[PDB]
Amino acid sequence: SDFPQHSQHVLEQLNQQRQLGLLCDCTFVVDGVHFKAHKAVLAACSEYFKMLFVDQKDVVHLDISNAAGLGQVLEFMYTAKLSLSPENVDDVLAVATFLQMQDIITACHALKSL
Amino acid sequence: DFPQHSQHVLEQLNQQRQLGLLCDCTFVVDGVHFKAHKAVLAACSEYFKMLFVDQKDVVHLDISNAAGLGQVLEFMYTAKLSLSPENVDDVLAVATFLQMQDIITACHALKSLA
Amino acid sequence: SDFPQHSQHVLEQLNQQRQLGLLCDCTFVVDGVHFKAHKAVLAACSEYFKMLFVDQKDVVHLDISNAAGLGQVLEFMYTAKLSLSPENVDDVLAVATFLQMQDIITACHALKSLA
Amino acid sequence: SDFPQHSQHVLEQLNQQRQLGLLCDCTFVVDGVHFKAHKAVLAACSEYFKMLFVDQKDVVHLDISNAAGLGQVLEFMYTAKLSLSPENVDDVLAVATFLQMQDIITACHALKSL
Repeated sequence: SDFPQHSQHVLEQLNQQRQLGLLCDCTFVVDGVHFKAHKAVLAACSEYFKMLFVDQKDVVHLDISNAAGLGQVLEFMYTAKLSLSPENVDDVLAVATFLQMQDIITACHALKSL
Repeated sequence: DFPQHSQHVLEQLNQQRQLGLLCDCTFVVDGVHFKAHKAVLAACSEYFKMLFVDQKDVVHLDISNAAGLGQVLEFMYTAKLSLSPENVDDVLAVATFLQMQDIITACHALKSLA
Repeated sequence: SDFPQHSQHVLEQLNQQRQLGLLCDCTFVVDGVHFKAHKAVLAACSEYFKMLFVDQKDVVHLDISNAAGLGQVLEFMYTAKLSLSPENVDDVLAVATFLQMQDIITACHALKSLA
Repeated sequence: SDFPQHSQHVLEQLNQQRQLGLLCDCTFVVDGVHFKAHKAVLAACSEYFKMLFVDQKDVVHLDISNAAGLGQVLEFMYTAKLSLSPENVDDVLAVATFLQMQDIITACHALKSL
């Protein structure tokens, strides 16, 4: 495979690892929900997570997290897809905002404009 | 020698957690953050013995109160704990959630005095 | 969906990270030199690593044979880039032989069979 | 229980965790052997390990590790005891040196000579 195919393969393996809860290296506990993930992927997809995990910066802003929003943010990171609904959009928007994730922010505003 | 050696190791672990060095657990609660070592917590907490076993890092956002957590963590690392009617509710909430059985039964013992 | 573009970005960032030794949980030391990598990325491409790494956190691995072969194998795992030549094939084979990566092993033998 | 006692309990638990390996967070693979430990404990007992794990300093230096020696050094860290016999004293010396640990270095020479 060349870079496109080879990269898709790696990310799908990482997504499988996450879904299975195996070969993950970080767990977030929020609102009673445990989310397993890879710090490297989170830092690849969010400047907030990059500076948190690398530079130990702005840790307390994590209390903006909610399960609905973080759930969606993680799905997006690993699959490039969201399932937004009128019910979760504001929660997702709040999380995506502090995570500085523009494509999710845009998707949230896109749904709200309907 | 193990008495002396044990003390030295724990003193160092306490310095590490105050500096936030080599800690793999972050609690965010009441706009405040605490760092700890899961393996140290697992010495007294069944919660940290059983959960997050294969995960390097934990970001925990669900602890109820900062004062009880601070005291529980302080005990883990320095062996210091004072229980009075002032703080017993704070401590018990955390010891319960974290399944630190000895601290739970010490808190219940205190809440029964006329 | 833009999963193709999205995965390329992710892997670019992962390569950047490992080059800088950021967020890496595997360190190899071989031939007077060290390499950092993410266990989860190596596990995506190698059965040995997938089976070795489960349930482990940080790994310090001191048993890799040669630096040159490992460098190329790790570069491949991140970028898909692999140049096989009579010059480097034995180094790559050695590491592929250690990590029992059969496709690379076979590729190495085919290139060695060039008479 | 007092700090001396509590310290001993904590280290005992950390040593027990090492037996199963699950709650350890660093695995060394050297000469086909896997040794599991806690980075925090290693940093507590060795100046080299501290700098390695915090500051990524002299990563290449690990090249001088061997299975016999690393095993003994790790035993010391967790139990305060060494098991030096003629066959392994040399290996333990080379490992104990670069890790900057005086006790074991002298302990080897106390048996190397007499």
